[PDB]
Amino acid sequence: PRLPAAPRVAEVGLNAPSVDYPFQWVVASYDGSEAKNLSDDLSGSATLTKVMANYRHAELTSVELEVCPLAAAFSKPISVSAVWTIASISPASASETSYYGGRLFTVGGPVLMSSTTHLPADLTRLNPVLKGPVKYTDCPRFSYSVYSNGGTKGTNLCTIILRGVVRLSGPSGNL
Amino acid sequence: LPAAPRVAEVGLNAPSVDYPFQWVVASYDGSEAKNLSDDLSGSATLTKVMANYRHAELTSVELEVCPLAAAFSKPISVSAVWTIASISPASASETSYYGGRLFTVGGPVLMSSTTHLPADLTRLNPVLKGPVKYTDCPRFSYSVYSNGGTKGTNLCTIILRGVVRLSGPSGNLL
Amino acid sequence: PRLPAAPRVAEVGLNAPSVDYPFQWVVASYDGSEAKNLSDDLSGSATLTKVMANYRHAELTSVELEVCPLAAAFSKPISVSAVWTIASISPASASETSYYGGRLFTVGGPVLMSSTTHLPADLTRLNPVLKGPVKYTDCPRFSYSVYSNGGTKGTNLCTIILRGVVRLSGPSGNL
Amino acid sequence: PAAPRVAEVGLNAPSVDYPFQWVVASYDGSEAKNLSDDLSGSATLTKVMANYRHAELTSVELEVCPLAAAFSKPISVSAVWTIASISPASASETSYYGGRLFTVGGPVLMSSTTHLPADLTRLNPVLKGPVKYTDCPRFSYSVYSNGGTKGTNLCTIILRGVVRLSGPSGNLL
Amino acid sequence: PRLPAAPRVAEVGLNAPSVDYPFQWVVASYDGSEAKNLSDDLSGSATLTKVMANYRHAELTSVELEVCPLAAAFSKPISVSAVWTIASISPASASETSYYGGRLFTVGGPVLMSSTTHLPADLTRLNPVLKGPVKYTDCPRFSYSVYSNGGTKGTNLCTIILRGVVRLSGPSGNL
Amino acid sequence: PAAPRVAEVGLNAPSVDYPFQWVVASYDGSEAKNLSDDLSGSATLTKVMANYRHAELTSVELEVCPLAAAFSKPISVSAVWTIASISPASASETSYYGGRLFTVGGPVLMSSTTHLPADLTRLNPVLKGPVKYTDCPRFSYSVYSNGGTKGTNLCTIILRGVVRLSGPSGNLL
Repeated sequence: PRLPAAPRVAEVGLNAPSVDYPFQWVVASYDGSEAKNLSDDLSGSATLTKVMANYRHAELTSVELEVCPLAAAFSKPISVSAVWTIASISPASASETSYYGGRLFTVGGPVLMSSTTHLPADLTRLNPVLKGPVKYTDCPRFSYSVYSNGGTKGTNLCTIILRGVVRLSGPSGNL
Repeated sequence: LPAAPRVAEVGLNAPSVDYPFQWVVASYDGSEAKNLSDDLSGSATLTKVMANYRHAELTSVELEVCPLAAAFSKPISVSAVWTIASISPASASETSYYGGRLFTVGGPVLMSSTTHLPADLTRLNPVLKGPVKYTDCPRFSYSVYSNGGTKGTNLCTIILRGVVRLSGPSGNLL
Repeated sequence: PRLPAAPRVAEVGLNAPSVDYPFQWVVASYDGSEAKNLSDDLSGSATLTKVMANYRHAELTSVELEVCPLAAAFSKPISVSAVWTIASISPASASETSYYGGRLFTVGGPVLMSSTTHLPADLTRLNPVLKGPVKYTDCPRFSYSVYSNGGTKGTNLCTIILRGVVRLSGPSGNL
Repeated sequence: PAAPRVAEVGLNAPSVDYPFQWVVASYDGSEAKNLSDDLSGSATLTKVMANYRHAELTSVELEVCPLAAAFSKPISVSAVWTIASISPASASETSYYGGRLFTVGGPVLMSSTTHLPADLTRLNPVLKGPVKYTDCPRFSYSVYSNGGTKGTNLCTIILRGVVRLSGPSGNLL
Repeated sequence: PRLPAAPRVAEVGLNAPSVDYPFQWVVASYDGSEAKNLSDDLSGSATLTKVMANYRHAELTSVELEVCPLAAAFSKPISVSAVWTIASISPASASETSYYGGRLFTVGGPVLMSSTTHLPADLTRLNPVLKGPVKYTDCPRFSYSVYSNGGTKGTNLCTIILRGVVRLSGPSGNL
Repeated sequence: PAAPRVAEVGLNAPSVDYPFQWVVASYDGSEAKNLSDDLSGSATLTKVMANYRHAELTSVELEVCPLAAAFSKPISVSAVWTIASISPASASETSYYGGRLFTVGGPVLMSSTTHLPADLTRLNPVLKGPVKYTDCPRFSYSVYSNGGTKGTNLCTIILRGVVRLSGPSGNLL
């Protein structure tokens, strides 16, 4: 799904020295005990905020949400509906298939490893910049919902992890 | 489908914006067989989207029968067809019309693009709203066969997504 | 009678495979018992509708109304006034000579066969298309009236029959 | 061009401009009265357009002419020109773009601002044709409840404009 | 399987206006209650006969027999043996694997959708013409047999449907 | 150019002009009522702009339409279009440039001078964008205390204009 292009701000510079910072952290681990929703804006992510707390500029080069199955999900698949939107749009709970590009993955079964449940962000349409001189309103936001399937409260059927690369530029001299 | 003659539209350079849309039609469990045939020109969600524009023509539409986790151990069968708005298929008889498909979603293969049915806008009519009321507008008709559902499992879900080009906004109520 | 030209819709295509379908059916048989009127739009004619019920496009190439006399009309001619109009205009009963091109035929007498009582349709001015993507409002409509001349209720002085050719294109896959 | 339109070949036909004007209705303040009409099938205009195959609006406007009886009692009517597809409800004509609320009468019977002209660049000028267009002009107006005397008729609504008629048909004389 | 070429009649014309008529109808629905055989010649198929009842010429351009599985066949596959022969050859019941090109499909199991159970007709070797000036004896004939696997008389394990395209030419003026 | 603006690359995107009109509020003379709203986050316009990423005003105006009940009792409202940064206080709308004092009703309900159009050459036309602009149009009007009957609603404030919407987003259908 390719969203139509929209006018965007122009940023001069982009020639300052900068380092690509690869980050990855498990978003959460989910079972089938209850349906659980989580929507997060990458501008205000706590771990990502503390990654770029000392730099003036920080823009994403790639980011993707990974729905990794576990062994306990071999005989009990679990369903997760996920979407990447702009920060302005805030999807509701369990209603991420109503937004264009929202996909409903089902992890488990005989195929315990597959790249069909990793949802990437189309940074050409979203806003790569997370921290800058001005606060942007169309930064990527990931919203997902996990449907209950009678889990036993501890098996942790699936794990949602988020990884990517953020380019950090222009450190500010504060301590 | 064989070609048919069609009317012509003059101004294709009018300011138009491509409007991607997606909305879940309904979630079905195999407790009872359920039919649904809808013309895209009169579907409630699409028409509340495009009631504010004078012209609205599709670029690509595709109905999707996405399996859920509960359908892993209990597949469900749906027969679907994309036809002309003049033709209204009956219940459970979507295989009697040319191009009708009989999808069966579920099982260990929980994800596959083989159950995605796209509309043939080359032969159908992309235009849903315009100066005239066409009769070749696409109609999607599907029937879900009962297989012993639990009335709460929601084995499958029906997702209709695509792109509609809207042009000439109207001074409507909102 | 040649009506002045009026602007008409433009239809692209017309290159799809199509078959000329020759049709002919007796419209009715009339005697002099009572004056009888009949006006019919060729778009909604039942026999013609079932001819083109499986095709997307159906346009006339020629059509004419034939007032054929019978033997019983040899010594008792009968009068029929007929007109071809657009579907918007609906002639009244026995008032088809007030519309431009309406003609009053008298069939019978020593000349029992003549082509002067066959009224053709000027499809250059009317709309040849009967079935298409859009419903047209100026398709041919034939309106005629039969005047009573003291018939004996069963002799069937004249027979009105309609024949023509309709080109059918773009079959639709329905059964 | 705001929106695409259906192609019409052979538009260079002999056509005549036909100015028309007719009073829509006279309204008093006894009760609120709504009226919405599509110019495609207006009863008192089709008689003008019955003799021709093509009718295309060049200009059209809705006029709210006050009467002298409205001097001591103003009357308010809300009107809008819209697409024939859109059918505004009663007293909701100010919620659509171009919808006005003409109040007439009052101390001075001179305000010539009661004209409500149709924006044919955002509408479909064609009223009659081979097909039945769905975006022809439609006028919708609602008259609010004044303290009317049930007989005064202290407001007048009229329609005037120009329609270009082409391709006459062999109709009744 | 490609049958060797055989001499065939020559037909002049083939330039008359003609429309491709796409047809599709479910042949039947079968379960495992009992073994059921069906052999049908496409020249005399009732639905196909009424499709081309008003045309002088009608020749196939493509046709295939589809063995579509159902949900109830997920845990209970069903076996169908099918063959396309000439109208002269009439296969017996449950003996379609003895004829060259006869294939034994098994529909069901974890793979509920596959194009390996759709058997097409080699119209280069068979006779595309179904209706013409003369009656041909080598028109396509489809013969299939469904083996019983202890079905419960109502589950309808599989559905056999037949779809194709027939070109219709030279309508005859009859009503 | 009155003042510098933020650069916006890729402005040649497919855009559609979206005329909008909605009645702001109906006011009686019972008590003085102030209302100042920024078009960047107006509740009844964001629903139009929620489905698109960029929204740029082409024209906008504030209209004070009198009602018939104002014939015998005029009502005065002071309004101004200003920078969203500036937030004029109550009854101080005539102290800013372009602030008008529309009095409506009176002997004649015909004065069409109640239009207050925004000067977009001195403002920021953009209502929605990647950033949150601080100089978008903001309309501020205060209605003074008449001798109202607390139910008459003898004045109406409406907003109409055109917004160019570009870059639709995959929002709800």
